[PDB]
Amino acid sequence: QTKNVSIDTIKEFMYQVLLKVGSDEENARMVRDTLIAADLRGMDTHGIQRFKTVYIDRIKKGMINPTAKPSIIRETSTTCVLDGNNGFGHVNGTIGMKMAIEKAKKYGMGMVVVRNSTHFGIAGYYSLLAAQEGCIGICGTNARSSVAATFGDEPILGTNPLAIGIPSDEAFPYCFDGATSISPTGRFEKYVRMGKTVDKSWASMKGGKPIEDPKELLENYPKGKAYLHPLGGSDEVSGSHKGYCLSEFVEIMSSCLSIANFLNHIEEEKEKSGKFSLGHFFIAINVECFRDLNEFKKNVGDINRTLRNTDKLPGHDRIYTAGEKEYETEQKRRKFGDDLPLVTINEMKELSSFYNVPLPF
Amino acid sequence: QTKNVSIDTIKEFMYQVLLKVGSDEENARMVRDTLIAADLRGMDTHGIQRFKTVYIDRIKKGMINPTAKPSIIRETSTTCVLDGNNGFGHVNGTIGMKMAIEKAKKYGMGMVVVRNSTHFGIAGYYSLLAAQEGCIGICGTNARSSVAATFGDEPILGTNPLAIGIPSDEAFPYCFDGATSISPTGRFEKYVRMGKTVDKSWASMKGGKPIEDPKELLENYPKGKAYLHPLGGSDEVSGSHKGYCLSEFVEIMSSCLSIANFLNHIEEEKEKSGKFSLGHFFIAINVECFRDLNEFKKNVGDINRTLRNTDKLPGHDRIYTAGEKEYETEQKRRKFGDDLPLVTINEMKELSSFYNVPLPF
Ligand SMILES: NC(=O)c1ccc[n+]([C@@H]2O[C@H](COP(=O)([O-])OP(=O)(O)OC[C@H]3O[C@@H](n4cnc5c(N)ncnc54)[C@H](O)[C@@H]3O)[C@@H](O)[C@H]2O)c1
Ligand SMILES: NC(=O)c1ccc[n+]([C@@H]2O[C@H](COP(=O)([O-])OP(=O)(O)OC[C@H]3O[C@@H](n4cnc5c(N)ncnc54)[C@H](O)[C@@H]3O)[C@@H](O)[C@H]2O)c1
Repeated sequence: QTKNVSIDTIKEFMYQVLLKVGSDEENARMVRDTLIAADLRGMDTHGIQRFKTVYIDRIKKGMINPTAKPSIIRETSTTCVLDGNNGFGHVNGTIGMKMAIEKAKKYGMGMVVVRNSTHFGIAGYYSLLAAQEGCIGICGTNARSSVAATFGDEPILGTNPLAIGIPSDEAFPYCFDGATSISPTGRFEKYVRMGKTVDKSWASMKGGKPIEDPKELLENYPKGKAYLHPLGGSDEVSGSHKGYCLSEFVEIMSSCLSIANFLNHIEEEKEKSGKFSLGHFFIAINVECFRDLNEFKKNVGDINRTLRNTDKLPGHDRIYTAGEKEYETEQKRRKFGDDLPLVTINEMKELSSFYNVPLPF
Repeated sequence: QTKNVSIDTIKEFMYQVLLKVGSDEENARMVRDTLIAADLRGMDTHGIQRFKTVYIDRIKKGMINPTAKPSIIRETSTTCVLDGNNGFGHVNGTIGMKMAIEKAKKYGMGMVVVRNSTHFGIAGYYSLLAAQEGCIGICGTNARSSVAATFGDEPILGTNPLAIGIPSDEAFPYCFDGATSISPTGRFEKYVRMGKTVDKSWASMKGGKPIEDPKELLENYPKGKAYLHPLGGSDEVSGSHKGYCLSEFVEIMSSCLSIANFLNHIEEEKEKSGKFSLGHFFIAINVECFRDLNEFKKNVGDINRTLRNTDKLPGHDRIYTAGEKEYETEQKRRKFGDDLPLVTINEMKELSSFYNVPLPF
């Protein structure tokens, strides 16, 4: 069962509750923008449906500093290292990428890395910021161990998403946004909620036995007794080594340049300090340094249009490109609202009650 | 059957034959270095075993200009566009990346893109150049249509490799280097030669029927009647959409910034002009702008060491990291030589005969 709430309601509510729990006002705006962006785009695991447990409960457990802003550790013409000061990933991310964009506009390219940060929601959000300014945007984050290396029998790597935003001449930019593992953990939380079984390729119990029940992974992976597979699965034959290497790429970019916790150290240091401390990276490339922007947008569109025009495999109506599915969901939800599960509705009611933030139900 | 030839013999021979067919001397050096690099690293599809048909025969058919050098079209502080002037990809690539490195050293980051170029051998080579200079190196190329989009029944995308080179405190750098499709076409040429069947996930006949016989793909994909799958296979469930999006990423980076042929236009324009005209991109990120180099090398090593130390799945002795397999092959071949198929030996003899380039057999 599900209840329809408008985007505006969800937007405003998130921002009021973040103020009530003592966020800096601009911080509340940055965080709710990237949270609602997840709901607008159909990443239902990364906005309101996770507002209470992943953000509010964590501010309550002192795991996030809601008034914190990043600090410049080392800055050059085209680069920067930021200490996240245990703030919102969305705060560090928004500032970091805006900063990378600013540097790209002045010099051609920009890269900003972050240490000592927290969960930053959808990777795609920061890449979208870059595409709106006529830059190619590449970004990612590490996360707590959930994914096994190739030939591994133990969670060691985060789901380590990579997002790539590229200006387009269409109504939406190209935007790849996804984990370097086949599945993220949030899809498992989702599949438990609606009581579906998961695909066999996504995860395995210790010893390599495939998982069909989403609960098995979620409970055992923090125990080091279950794990997710990289893109490419578990055999080199299907391409396992590639997703695994790409996962590591993300990890190194996220931790090695900023000196952030990596791999098993994320969870281990949370057991000591109470806080998940993570890294992020943000790259911006100024298109107009290479070619006219509209001429470039046209070329990207031409690639997309060509791709969608190729022969479709029987059984399938259409071919998509990166970010197409998200645009159509965004158009749908913008006008008709978002169908939220009952648990989320009840979480919202509870927050409304606690912080005296009015709700229309 | 196979005949052992030393790396030095292969190295020198390649360079003499390239001089004999009228290459600029420095060009012969750049090309043979990146060709032998393929043989040193165990990419047996991209060095001497392909010397005759992919390079020499093509210079003979006017498809490569062997004295050509790239031309600067548009240059900024951190960026550049090059016209490859129909030269060797290895020439354009080496110059392009060296140029991106040079800019990274001065400003923090560098990006050079190339249009109107040719086959550039192993992507990993250019990334290795960056890692040797203490930069993160990211690079790629587009190629003729061989790969189907997700839900597609037709080859449209190249195998579009992506290589990432990262400085390490180990004896070899981290180096991911591979196609964005599960398999490249060269692995198919290889499997025909030694008469093995290919995995079921790699390719399909028109209509989606898996291919077991490597010959079926090789003959039908240029006809538009067979195709390779992206990393992730053909179903979204296994992650198809990801490899597919990554493939497109490579394509856009390779063609849209430099104005190179893209997708179906590569083959189509070769049918008109006689020449495969391609794009490439090369990114270099100066580590020391962020963190001490050795401290960074140490962190990368720590990631690798942690990864290799995790529990190994029963049936498997060890876990590898990007570029490990290549280093061990390189160490082996450096001292004991390279076991070349009889066809390659015979190709070499023929070139020796034609161009009066001495061989020890
Ligand atoms: N913050 C974190 O630590 C973290 C960790 C993991 C994932 N995430 C987020 O979770 C979200 C979902 O990630 P996911 O791994 O489940 O991705 P996914 O499998 O849902 O794939 C999403 C991407 O693939 C594209 N796509 C989907 N189908 C396609 C098709 N048929 N053709 C072409 N493109 C197609 C979409 O446009 C989008 O770019 C992402 O927004 C990601 O940033 C965050
Ligand atoms: N020039 C072109 O147009 C073109 C096109 C396609 C491919 N290529 C080249 O072909 C070569 C082979 O490509 P491929 O797609 O067959 O790659 P592949 O499947 O052989 O994988 C190679 C990469 O994966 C790593 N690897 C392998 N096993 C691993 C493991 N168990 N754990 C961790 N890492 C592991 C290697 O270190 C290497 O980085 C590459 O050098 C590529 O550049 C070139």
